[PDB]
Amino acid sequence: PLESQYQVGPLLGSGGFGSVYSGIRVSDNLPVAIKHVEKDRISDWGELPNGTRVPMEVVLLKKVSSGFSGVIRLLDWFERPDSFVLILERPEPVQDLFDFITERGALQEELARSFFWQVLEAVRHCHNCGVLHRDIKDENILIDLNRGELKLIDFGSGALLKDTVYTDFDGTRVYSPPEWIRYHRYHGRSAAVWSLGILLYDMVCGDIPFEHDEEIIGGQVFFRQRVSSECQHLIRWCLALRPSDRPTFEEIQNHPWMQDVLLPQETAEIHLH
Repeated sequence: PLESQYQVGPLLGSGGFGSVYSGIRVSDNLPVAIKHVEKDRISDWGELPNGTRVPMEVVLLKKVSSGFSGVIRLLDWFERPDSFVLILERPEPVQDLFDFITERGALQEELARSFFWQVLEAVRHCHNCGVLHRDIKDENILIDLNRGELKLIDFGSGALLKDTVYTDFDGTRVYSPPEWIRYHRYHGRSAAVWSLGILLYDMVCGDIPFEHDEEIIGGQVFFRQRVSSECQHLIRWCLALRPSDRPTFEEIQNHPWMQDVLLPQETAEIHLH
């Protein structure tokens, strides 16, 4: 049973993803997050090997939750008459990246490099597991403030990774690529790389580069803050208007700006403790 096994705490927030509560596992006081989403509000459904009808986010989470990684792992889930409840890892202490950037402003490039690098490894993990997240953004990244580790959250807009075109998208628009805006068509990896460019800009400028569709499809990148030539170059590359002109994950991680990354722990010691 759900609530004999978990002590529920405060509401952490709610929105399109459902409602998320702090909690602890009673059997060992493991910190968890407990996410409730109503069945009515569930768009995408998939199924587990044993043919149980589950939300797609459960399928995608099971696929990425094997092994250690930069993704918040699904520990358990329950079906209720009108909702599903998901039990997820909870770092403590934790702050999401949107909160973190809002609070502290544009990140020093050393910190942005460590963060961006960890996001790339987490996204590579997802893709290795056949999962495309489709809503990579500051709000979907938790910072473990003591370990200096980033963890991806919210696969509620995700899909199985494929090599053919995607013609659906219910992620965040301002992180969405120009080919989606104007054609309602994108391919998974190149659309991911676009969102990563948006994310890198956000980190080093303290805000996203584009608000309106017109700016997205123009894709002219203006820098409001002092940003290094190498960083500007990588950002402009990720935000190439033609998807085929964007770097692969390998090309990103081999970019001059991405060399000499800090380890998570030393990232925390220097920037977070």
